[PDB]
Amino acid sequence: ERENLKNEATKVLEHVCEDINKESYGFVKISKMKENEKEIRLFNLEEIYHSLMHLLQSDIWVRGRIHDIRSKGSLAFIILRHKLYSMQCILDIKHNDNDKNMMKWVSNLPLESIVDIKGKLSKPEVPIDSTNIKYEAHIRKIFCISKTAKELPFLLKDANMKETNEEGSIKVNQDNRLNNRCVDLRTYANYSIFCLQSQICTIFKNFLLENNFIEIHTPKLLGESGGANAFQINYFNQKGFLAQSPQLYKQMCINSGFDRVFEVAPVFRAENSNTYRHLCEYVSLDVEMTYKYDYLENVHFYDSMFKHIFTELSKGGKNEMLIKTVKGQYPCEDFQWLEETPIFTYEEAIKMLIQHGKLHLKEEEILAYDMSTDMEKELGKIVKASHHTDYYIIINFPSALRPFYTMYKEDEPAISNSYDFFMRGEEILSGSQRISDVNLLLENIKRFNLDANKLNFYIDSFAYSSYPHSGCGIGLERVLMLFLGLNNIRKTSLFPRDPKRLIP
Amino acid sequence: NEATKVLEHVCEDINKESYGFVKISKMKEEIRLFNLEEIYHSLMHLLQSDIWVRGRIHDIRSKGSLAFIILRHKLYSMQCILDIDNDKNMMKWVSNLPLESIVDIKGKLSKPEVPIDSTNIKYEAHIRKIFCISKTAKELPFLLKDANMKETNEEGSIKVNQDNRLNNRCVDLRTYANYSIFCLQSQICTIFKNFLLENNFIEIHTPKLLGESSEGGANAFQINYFNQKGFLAQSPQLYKQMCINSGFDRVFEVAPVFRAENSNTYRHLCEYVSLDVEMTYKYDYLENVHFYDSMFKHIFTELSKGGKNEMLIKTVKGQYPCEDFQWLEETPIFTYEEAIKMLIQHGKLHLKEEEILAYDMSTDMEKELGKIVKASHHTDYYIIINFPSALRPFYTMYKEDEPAISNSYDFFMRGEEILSGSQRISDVNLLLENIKRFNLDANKLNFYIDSFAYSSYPHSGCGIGLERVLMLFLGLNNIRKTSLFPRDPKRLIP
Ligand SMILES: Nc1nc(Cl)nc2c1ncn2[C@@H]1O[C@H](COS(=O)(=O)N[C@H](O)[C@@H](N)CC(=O)O)[C@@H](O)[C@H]1O
Ligand SMILES: Nc1nc(Cl)nc2c1ncn2[C@@H]1O[C@H](COS(=O)(=O)N[C@H](O)[C@@H](N)CC(=O)O)[C@@H](O)[C@H]1O
Repeated sequence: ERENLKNEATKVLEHVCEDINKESYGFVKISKMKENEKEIRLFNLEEIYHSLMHLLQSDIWVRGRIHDIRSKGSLAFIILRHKLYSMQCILDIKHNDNDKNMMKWVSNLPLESIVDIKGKLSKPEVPIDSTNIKYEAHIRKIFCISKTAKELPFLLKDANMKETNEEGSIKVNQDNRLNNRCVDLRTYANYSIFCLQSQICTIFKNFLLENNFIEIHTPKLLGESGGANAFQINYFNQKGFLAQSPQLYKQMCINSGFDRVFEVAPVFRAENSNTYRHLCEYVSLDVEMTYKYDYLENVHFYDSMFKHIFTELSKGGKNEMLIKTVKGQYPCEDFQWLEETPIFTYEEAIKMLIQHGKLHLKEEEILAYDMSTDMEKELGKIVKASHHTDYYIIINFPSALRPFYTMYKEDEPAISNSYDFFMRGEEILSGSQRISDVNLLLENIKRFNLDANKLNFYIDSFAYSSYPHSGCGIGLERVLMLFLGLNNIRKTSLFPRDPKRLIP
Repeated sequence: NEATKVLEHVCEDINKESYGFVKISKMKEEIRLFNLEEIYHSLMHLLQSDIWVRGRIHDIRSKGSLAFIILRHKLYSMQCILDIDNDKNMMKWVSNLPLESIVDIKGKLSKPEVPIDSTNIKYEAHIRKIFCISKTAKELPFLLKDANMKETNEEGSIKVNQDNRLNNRCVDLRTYANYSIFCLQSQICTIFKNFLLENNFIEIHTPKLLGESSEGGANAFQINYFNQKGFLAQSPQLYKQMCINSGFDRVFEVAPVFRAENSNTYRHLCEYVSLDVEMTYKYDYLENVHFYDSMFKHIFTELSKGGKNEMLIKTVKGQYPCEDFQWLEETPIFTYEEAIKMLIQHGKLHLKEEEILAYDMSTDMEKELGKIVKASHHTDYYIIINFPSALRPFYTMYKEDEPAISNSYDFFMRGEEILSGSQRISDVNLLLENIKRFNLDANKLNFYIDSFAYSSYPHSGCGIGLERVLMLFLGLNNIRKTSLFPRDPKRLIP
């Protein structure tokens, strides 16, 4: 009937190993991975890469995901992957007792399955280009502790590929990647992107901690309020909102005597506007601090904070490899900055734009001009050409274009003591000297047609004195996207939220 | 009006007046300004001349032609003395400065004969000049002197209500203990992050706007997300597992979570900062448990060392006394069954053997176990493992040869839960089985389930209450003392 032959070969493909002491292959439960009633010294590819670029003397155990597997008759080639490390492993069954069933079982493993391999490492004449570990494991044993259960939504070979203008080049589009984000995050570049994101949080916090800041956590469930862009929730039959920013609370912390504070936390913004550059939820980096007599003391401090961030991102083996891996798939010129950061007034920036023919305004209607986002990018091109930098500062915005807490110039009330920082022509930071006089604050709140009653907890925090202070807010994802030159904010947010995407 | 003009005197030139309210712009000669933290750290050499120093007027007293000002900044105070010069108009202006005003004082530093017991800067300043850059506009809601005192529960004594403090949090936070508490909160965050980063973790940030609850829809806040039905995250549980499923191997998050518990208790809030860890293990999830244990031991060690942290803990204990937090060199680990049998042996519970795994230990019972283990093991810190499967969430992996027990754990400080975690189910078929066994909607969770379907590493994780860890470390009586602007069902403001 020739059916028994198929059922037997199926038992081979599904083989469960009951004793890794007496067998060389199979699916195995984690609790059975004991060799001689003892525990296995198990390596990952990261350790292997550091030591090699003792475990060359004899057989070792190594764990990883099956990135790729190529069957070639009596040979089979496995690429193992861990993070951004990979290594070719070789099963040569003319070297394993002509166990053809073991080869049948190995060839049948689906991509991404997790295996523990026992084998010998050695260096080959011509190492594989794709693998950054230049040794190979010769497989003595291979057991699968987790088998892929389902066809992948797309192949990693395709998702890892640079921009495709070539014949037969398959792209994986944004919607597909984000709907299958846990597969998309396995590309080398995406892995590197979020290691770099972590790296920015780390450098940010450590710089501020070294300058005597304390970290704060302030609430995101608010009771009142730019109400236009605020998500609403029912807070126990009370009318509540999600924080668009920790603004009010970080200031209240300075009014309490904390002197220097920072927060790393989500904020929530209901901008019904699908763009490549904003999200409805993002991680905000917030700083608030006192100054002595000049708010430029703090500006120059914020500036050296970003020069330190850029310097650390661009220094050392680890950060060098992460950036290179991103650039392999998403090429872009290295981010440039100067020893002295260029600073331009809003008024100077306009005149540069009028002078380069990018902007036309009647000599009356200059103060009221609200520079567009496209125009800010035109300004960046100009400053890149004339100052050879991707990073500069704009100060002294018109008070009418800034929020109500922004201190204006005493002797020129239409100008404010405010500032934006730019990376590749796009805003990464916004801040200002604060109004720290209760009566001025009350006046400016009235002058903005705002309800002082819904702000009195905040207003009242200024009524028992208030140090001179300033602050800024920073988009983490935006800093990472613009440092690397990526085309979309969704590339630097783990599970992006926009007005059409609530899932994953 | 003549005496009023002198009390409201605005100084238009600092070089030649010596007193008055002055704007920040009219303050150049620019001075070299000091704060009391720089003073304190350099003394406990600027003592050779007149220095400028800014601070708040913590206390002021007019001993005839003498004026005593206690200047305050953060945790540091120093006594400053005015004794006219014979410029009586200046003594009038100073004596009327309301408390909490911010002044720039210029003068000389001298060792005092009798060091003031109150000021931890055991020097004094002699005032050559004093200006007020910020004048208290309003009468405080209570006095800092009363806010700083230990609460004597007797008739007619001072007591600043919790409600009064929280309604006026920006004054409340100026007490020496409250400032110290939140410095210690930053310290925990720092020790936690740095320990993980040194162990090769990466920081992740995952969304708090969801289409489905992460810890059960009964206690989740509802949100209108552009005409979708949404919820606030109760924990990053689903996303931190997805990141392990994506290969990140070791992740942590420090981020708010939101829980709509309609109970007003002393130990829980509706918003708190969750410290979350998720990581792979090789063969045995106890590898990660021991690692979590060693993280907390490191935190306790670093919090308890000499220097700044001892000063901070000491400042807190001055107003809120409590014995130092203790832990052993080797942490005690009890199974859930053993913990229950300790409670039975001490007459706190009457349970037959076959009823033990069905008992769900209450908060009071856990405090009772805390007292038992404190008397017998001499520690404030222990671990319980092997909780009943039916009492833990659906992502908890059960013991294969003993399914009614799970591979789960809580950590405790002073008998109260600070951490909860478990080995995760890392098999997509077993996960679907457990989702159904817990009568849950696999369709709502599909994005999460699916992340296990292209292989899943053995992993575990845990979630930690930042505010509760600080509260229990210091022995404080209410979670609202370790959250800056606490949220409970009755308080949305500040
Ligand atoms: N929808 C968004 N999506 C993404 Cl991804 N990033 C966004 C979005 N919106 C903003 N950012 C980023 O956050 C930055 C700060 O925000 S802000 O509005 O300009 N001013 C602050 O709130 C203000 N309180 C700061 C202060 O004065 O201390 C900004 O520079 C961008 O980089
Ligand atoms: N209302 C509250 N207020 C305040 Cl202030 N703190 C609270 C509140 N609720 C809880 N905590 C604290 O957070 C801890 C973890 O929370 S959890 O529910 O037990 N388990 C996790 O969610 C689970 N996904 C973790 C995992 O398996 O990795 C807990 O130990 C407490 O310390």
